[PDB]
Amino acid sequence: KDNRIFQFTVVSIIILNAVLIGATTYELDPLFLETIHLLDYGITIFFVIEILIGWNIFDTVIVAISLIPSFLVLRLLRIFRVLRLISVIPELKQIIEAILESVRRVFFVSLLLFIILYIYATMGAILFGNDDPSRWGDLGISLITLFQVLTLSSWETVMLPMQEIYWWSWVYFFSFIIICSITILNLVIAILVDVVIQK
Amino acid sequence: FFSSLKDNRIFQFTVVSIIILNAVLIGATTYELDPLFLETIHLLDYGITIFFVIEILIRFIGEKQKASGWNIFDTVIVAISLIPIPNNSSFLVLRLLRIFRVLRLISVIPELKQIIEAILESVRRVFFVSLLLFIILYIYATMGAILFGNDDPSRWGDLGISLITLFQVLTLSSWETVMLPMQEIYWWSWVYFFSFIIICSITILNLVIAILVDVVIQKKLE
Amino acid sequence: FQFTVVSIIILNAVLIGELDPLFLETIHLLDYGITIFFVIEILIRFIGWNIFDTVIVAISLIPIPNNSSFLVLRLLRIFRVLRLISVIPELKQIIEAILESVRRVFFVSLLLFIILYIYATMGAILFGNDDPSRWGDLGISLITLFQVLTLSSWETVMLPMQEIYWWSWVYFFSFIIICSITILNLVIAILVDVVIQKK
Amino acid sequence: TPFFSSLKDNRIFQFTVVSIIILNAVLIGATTYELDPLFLETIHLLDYGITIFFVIEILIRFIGSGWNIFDTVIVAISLIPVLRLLRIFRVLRLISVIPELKQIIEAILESVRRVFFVSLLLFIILYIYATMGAILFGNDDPSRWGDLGISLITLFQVLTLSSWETVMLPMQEIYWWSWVYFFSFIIICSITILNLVIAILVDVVIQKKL
Ligand SMILES: CCCCCCCCCO[C@@H]1O[C@H](CO)[C@@H](O)[C@H](O)[C@H]1O
Ligand SMILES: CCCCCCCCCO[C@@H]1O[C@H](CO)[C@@H](O)[C@H](O)[C@H]1O
Ligand SMILES: CCCCCCCCCO[C@@H]1O[C@H](CO)[C@@H](O)[C@H](O)[C@H]1O
Ligand SMILES: CCCCCCCCCO[C@@H]1O[C@H](CO)[C@@H](O)[C@H](O)[C@H]1O
Ligand SMILES: [Ca+2]
Ligand SMILES: [Ca+2]
Repeated sequence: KDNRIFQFTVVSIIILNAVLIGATTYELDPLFLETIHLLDYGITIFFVIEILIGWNIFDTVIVAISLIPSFLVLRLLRIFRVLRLISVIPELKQIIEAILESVRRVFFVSLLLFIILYIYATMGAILFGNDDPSRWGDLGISLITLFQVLTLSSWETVMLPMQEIYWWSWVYFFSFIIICSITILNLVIAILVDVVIQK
Repeated sequence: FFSSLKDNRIFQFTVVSIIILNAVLIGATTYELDPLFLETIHLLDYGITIFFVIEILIRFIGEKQKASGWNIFDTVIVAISLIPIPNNSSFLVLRLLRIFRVLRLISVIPELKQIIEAILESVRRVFFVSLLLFIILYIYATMGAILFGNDDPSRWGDLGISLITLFQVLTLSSWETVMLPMQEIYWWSWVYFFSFIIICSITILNLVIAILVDVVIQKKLE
Repeated sequence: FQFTVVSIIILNAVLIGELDPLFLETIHLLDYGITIFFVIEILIRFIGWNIFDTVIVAISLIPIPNNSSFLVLRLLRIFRVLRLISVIPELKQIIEAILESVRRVFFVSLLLFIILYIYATMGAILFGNDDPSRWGDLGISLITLFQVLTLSSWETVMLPMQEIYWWSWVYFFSFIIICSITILNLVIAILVDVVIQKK
Repeated sequence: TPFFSSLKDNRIFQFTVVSIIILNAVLIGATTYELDPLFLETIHLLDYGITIFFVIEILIRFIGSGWNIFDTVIVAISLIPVLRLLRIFRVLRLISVIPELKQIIEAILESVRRVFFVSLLLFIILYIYATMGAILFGNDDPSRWGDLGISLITLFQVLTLSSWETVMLPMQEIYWWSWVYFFSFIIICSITILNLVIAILVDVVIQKKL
């Protein structure tokens, strides 16, 4: 089953058949397409067998849906047909299991992030509530905003408008940024440690 | 009966969920939702904090000598999250209680306290590197408020906005809009901005490495 | 003691933006003398990287279009600047390190791809008709989600869909969260293969 | 004469001395019209008292290496009343106060060799690219691809992921394959950088633990 090459030109086929669809085809060497689809099929076959004889549940649910040759049912089929890539390249499996063990830790630290944001978004909706309501109006948007500021995406747009109405403006944001910036750091480290010990 | 349930992953997940939903659903932003469902979620949440008050009066009757920074944290977070009970409340002290109500999450999950102790530890390093960043910012924000001051006082008018500007640049946020105007005057503009970014980058980097090795010494390899 | 040479090559590579009366030209002809002792040094060795030092040093050996062509002028400048790797050896290291990372990176990229296909679909279906400029087809759904993936001013992508569709954030936020965790794993995967050599 | 060679080393006297440098560093001086005149005046006086104190310290420990040179040259400059760049030097006596900034600056200077090298590599990538796009998008959008200078500056902005769609998108609607140019560029840079971070890490643990 394995072999690196094969699997690479197989990633190649799966992908190219996942990305053809379909508006970008108003013209092109249709024997080329015949062959890409044929091959694509030959693959759903390849593992549809190896299966014969936890991740096998997934393997066969996938391969089964990828077996089938509507507007949404179509797009789903596109999605599972591309999922069979995982069955194929078996390092992707070990990797997915790695993520999954990252999930507990990430879920905790994430709860922390939620605490931090809720605080800053309450203090924020209360502070910036009526001066710029599009971001601090209610608590939900307050959080969506603080979440933009967390990821440092054009955050000066949120802050400066408040900085010319309230001198202490940066203290709010920088502290916020800095505090979030710190705990992510411990998330990372924690996973590292948990990834090493677990060995 | 009670000493047992605080250790269940499914209970902690549903409870955490209820706490969050209870702290986020509010208040005229739901001026239309299944009032039956919110009624249920609130009634529950309060039920939960009842369940904590119980658990802790227990751990208390327990210490054979009735006399853990937690104990204080915990019973204050809970006493405060208990009786007061706010909602869509106009100003202004309850608005803030909502915050301790959500702080209960730490009471509901051990690894939260452990993670927090871990962070408080990372604070020494983060603070000294924060001094070094201050120095760098001050050097660049001064060269800057001197060089760029009469050209764009929007961002280099005084020392203060020069620093805010460079903090905006440190995080790489739309920094092309801070520099790119200086480039169409002073051709050296690039040297200034790039050097400051590279330097801040190197220092933040060495910080991360610092902390990483501190934790790493504090466990494995050996 | 190398530095100087880096200086001549680098300099004579970024020099067109009205100075150095004719010292510009000393740097010219002199930056040309550099290649020749590699055209020679390379001969001096006999009885892998040489397929690179040879092709580069050699394409650096070719002269240059007068008041003419300009076609292959620029390609030539690229090779002339590529000699830097031939002379600096620590760069040959760096690059062997990079190419050692290329495999684990290839796999985790396949994975980020699957996430981007699922979200570019989920998302083209949801937002396809409210912002075809970002969501019209797969193509820009993938460019767009990739801009989000790099957190580059991504609140411009999401905030429109947040006026129309209350849940927008669940879509975008999970998209980011998922991506983050997976990228995270990779680093810690790589930053363990390398220490593996050490023990 | 132990008083000094034994006072630069008090946690609390330190944080005091930083608070004061910093203050008499952030205050100076877009605002002194109203604020307790006696108070800012005081702040300058004791700030100066501080540097006088450091001068006495050195002499005193002297009487009984890079950091004595940087410490001597800085406390030396700080003693003075092209030159607006005076006040800058003084802020640097913080590093003379706080052993920790000394240790951290030392470790950063260890970072430099590898960083210079990787920056070479990234210079080479940015060059190949800014050249390729200097040709490709020069006649379509030239306030950022019109010459090597702006192609390199512009590719640096892309490289820090800052507002990058604004560079790439307007080329995307002229050329279908741009995504390939920008996306591959970014992936490359990323890979090389990740190899920097790690290399520096390895470096550091190889400075002790095996
Ligand atoms: C990891 C931390 C994640 C925190 C992000 C939570 C954001 C919650 C935003 O709520 C939303 O607020 C909108 C503004 O009114 C409402 O329109 C919408 O109905 C509501 O769902
Ligand atoms: C890495 C740490 C860097 C922290 C940088 C802090 C800089 C704070 C800028 O000061 C502020 O400048 C404004 C400009 O007008 C004033 O309005 C305001 O009163 C003043 O507080
Ligand atoms: C980390 C993996 C992410 C990779 C992202 C894949 C990019 C797919 C974009 O497709 C492009 O869409 C354009 C929009 O129409 C077309 O013009 C163009 O022909 C087509 O090539
Ligand atoms: C990782 C290293 C990559 C950094 C690349 C540096 C780009 C050099 C740009 O030069 C600038 O070009 C402008 C355009 O003409 C001139 O106006 C200006 O005078 C000149 O300084
Ligand atoms: Ca960014
Ligand atoms: Ca040892």
